[PDB]
Amino acid sequence: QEVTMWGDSHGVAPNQMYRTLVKVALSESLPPDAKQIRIGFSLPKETEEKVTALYLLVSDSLAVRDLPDYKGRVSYDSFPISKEDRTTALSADSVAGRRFFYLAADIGPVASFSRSDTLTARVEELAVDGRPLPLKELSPASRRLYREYEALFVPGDGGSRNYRIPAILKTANGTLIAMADRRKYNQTDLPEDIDIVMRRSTDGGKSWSDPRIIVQGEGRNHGFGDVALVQTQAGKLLMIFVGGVGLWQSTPDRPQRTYISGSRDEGLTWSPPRDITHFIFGKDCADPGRSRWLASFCASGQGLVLPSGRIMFVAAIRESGQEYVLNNYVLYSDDEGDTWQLSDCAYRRGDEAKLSLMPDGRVLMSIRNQGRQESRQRFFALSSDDGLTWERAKQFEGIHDPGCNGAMLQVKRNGRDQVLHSLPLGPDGRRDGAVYLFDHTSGRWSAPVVVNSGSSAYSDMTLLADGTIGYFVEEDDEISLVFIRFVLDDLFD
Repeated sequence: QEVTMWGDSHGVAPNQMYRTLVKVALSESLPPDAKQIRIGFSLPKETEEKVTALYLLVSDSLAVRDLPDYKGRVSYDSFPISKEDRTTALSADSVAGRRFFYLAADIGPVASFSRSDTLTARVEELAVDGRPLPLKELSPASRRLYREYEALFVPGDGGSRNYRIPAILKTANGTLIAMADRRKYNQTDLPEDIDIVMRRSTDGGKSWSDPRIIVQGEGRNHGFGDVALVQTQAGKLLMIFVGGVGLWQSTPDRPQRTYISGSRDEGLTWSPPRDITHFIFGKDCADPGRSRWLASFCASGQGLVLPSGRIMFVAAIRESGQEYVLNNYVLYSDDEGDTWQLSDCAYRRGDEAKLSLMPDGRVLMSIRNQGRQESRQRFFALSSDDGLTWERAKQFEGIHDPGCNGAMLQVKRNGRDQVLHSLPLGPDGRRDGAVYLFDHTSGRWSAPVVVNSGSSAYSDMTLLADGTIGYFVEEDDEISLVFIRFVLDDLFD
């Protein structure tokens, strides 16, 4: 008969409906004897000022996310509470046997987004027909305010059971593109059957078009996934991705293929996917050496296009079936994607890697730590010849990498050139999605700022025209892909 309670700590943004603060589970349905349940709660003034309504939601389901993220797949009723009240009651007939209660809020048009702008509440008492029940609180409510916050892809959306692997892109004309693996039958990578799905925003991420499958998986071993995005200097949009068998099943004979595809309408429509595997490795490769390499995949998220017009993604390549090790090579095209060449090797025993342009013209590479190497730090390398050759750059090291994809952006912050980097924080696990600033001139990383507490995995980031950040992250155990827009000045000091 004890009651179990969870405070929510997902992000929120202005003008959002039915945001869970606290959720409550009865161990069983109320007794058929019962007439009434009354819930008492607390909520600070600073939260009350930022909401416009409270509600009890009652559901037959206990969900992880805000109930509207499930788009009708979770049924609930709503019982409004005046914002100033601190108690509420429902009849047993209203509850209709259901066990799960959500104290929720509508968020107002708020205009302050510091780190002290967090919403909270606490369920203090739950009483049936006058009699208090024992309560167990497992977690506190702490929801940070951002300018935008929206789960773009949620398990169950469009019939797909799972979503993974975020990529985001802002075009020169301000269009945002968000893509993902539609992992329709289970959570597992290639060789599973996987589609690539996208959404599009033309209002800076306030609203998003409906999900649209743009690369159809035609069954097991004919899935596509692991999308990375650029816009070329001549304005074309380019996606690169992989298809077919799993990475460690790939051979120079039956390869996991890399494909590209372009769009000239800000990502509405996409050229049919052109297989460029022959340029990289396998039985169709020119080079005889690479012709017996096994596997290649570019890191999901974004590539990098240089002032010169050079288009780059870092591939992680399996050179030998002897071992299960990847080496990084920059994959590049100086002729708008017509042809592709590989750089020199940039990293041995590497993984998913990202590029950014240093203010002085150097190319910085950020390499995922696979196999908990060294001090379990993120690896970095520098190129002084536009990504052809590389040297390790231990001067950039100083942030933990639990073994996860992440992203970086070159920003200027108070007249100083800095690198923003996203990775999960919490030691030795995919939790607490964090960003850090690296000051080039001082050579120091900031303390981490946790953007999204809790389970957190892959992240991509784009710099929006106003110098604010579009952060696209994997939240929760069962992953949702969540777009967050924040302002560096709100997060850092």
